[PDB]
Amino acid sequence: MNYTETVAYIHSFPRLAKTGDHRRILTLLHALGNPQQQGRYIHVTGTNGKGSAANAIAHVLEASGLTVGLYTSPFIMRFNERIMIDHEPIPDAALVNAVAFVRAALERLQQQQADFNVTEFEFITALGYWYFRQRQVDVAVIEVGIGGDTDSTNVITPVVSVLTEVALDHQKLLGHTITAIAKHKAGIIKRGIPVVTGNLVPDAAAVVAAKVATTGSQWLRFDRDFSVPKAKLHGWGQRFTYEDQDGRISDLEVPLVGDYQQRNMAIAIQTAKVYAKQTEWPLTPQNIRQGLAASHWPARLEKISDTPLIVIDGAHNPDGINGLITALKQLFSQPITVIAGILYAAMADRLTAAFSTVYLVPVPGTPRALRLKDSWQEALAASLNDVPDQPIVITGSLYLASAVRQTLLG
Repeated sequence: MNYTETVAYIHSFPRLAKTGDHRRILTLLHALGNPQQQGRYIHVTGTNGKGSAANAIAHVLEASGLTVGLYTSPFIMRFNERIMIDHEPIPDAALVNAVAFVRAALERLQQQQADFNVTEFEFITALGYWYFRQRQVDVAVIEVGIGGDTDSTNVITPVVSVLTEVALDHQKLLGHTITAIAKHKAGIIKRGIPVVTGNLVPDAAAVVAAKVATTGSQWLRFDRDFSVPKAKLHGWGQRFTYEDQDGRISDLEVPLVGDYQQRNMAIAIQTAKVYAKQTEWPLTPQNIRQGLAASHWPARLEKISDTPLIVIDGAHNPDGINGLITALKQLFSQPITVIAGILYAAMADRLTAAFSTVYLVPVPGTPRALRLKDSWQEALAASLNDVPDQPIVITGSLYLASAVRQTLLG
């Protein structure tokens, strides 16, 4: 197979579910020489912030001299972006070989257990683990798919476990209450392994407290064991100070906007410091400083153009966009054009009652359900036609942001 067939092949996998066990992937991993049992890992989960934290954790560790594997989702530009080593997406040719290797293994198994099969995420998660072992990375930062406990990736013993925050966003798969949802995410906490969390709301904090008392794990929470005393905007990013038991690392700079990102970075820093100590590996404030100065989070309030000035964002929910109206408020004093692809009229009121011109377009790769334009392109062309010097901000969905980026940069 060529790249195309290979990727098409991965997405062909059947829709299976309900499996409190990991027997399926474990069966597969076994045939792959159990790579998940070798090497080092950092397990990251959270409702909002997991992707950001993990990306910041990797950069810091890379800047210190380690070869770091990264498994995240979703992909912005290409699929290869799901598996990166030192922030380099897996080469197409390398993906063709891995897929083929995991396929022969799969096929051998179906010759013994005729009806044996796996899901898409399980196949991808298995390939990533194998790949990371093949390339022999020092550590792999693993991002949980959803929840934790029964997640396809939760089949490792990490060096550290990260839990950014618990929210009712995935309330349809995890549970109906904070408590229920927290029980899942706590599932990635292992005996004796330290856990780093943000400042969880009371219901979730009780779940972790009780969980750790059981695994005897050291628990470092944001605003208790470490924090961000000072923080503010500095150009298209923020300048802030990190503080924990060891002290202060003042005036750090990240090219990230959004005051909530402060907690994600603090979590990344603290987490990285826990990994260094646990593996007696040296990590300096210089390593951290340079690692963050490079923590670019593509498609997340990213200025992809200067002239004309264009910005792409993945904001989604009401609260998800509520940190935006306030984020755009701080960065801009002049009139701007917002192009939103929301899915509903509930958010539309927050954007319309916030900026002068605001266009509502459809989100690509989504059916049309029952200020308007037929596509972001039409909305983009009209704006640049009427008021050329007016900055344009595109937001509403991670897929829309992803589509514009692939077009304007790709």
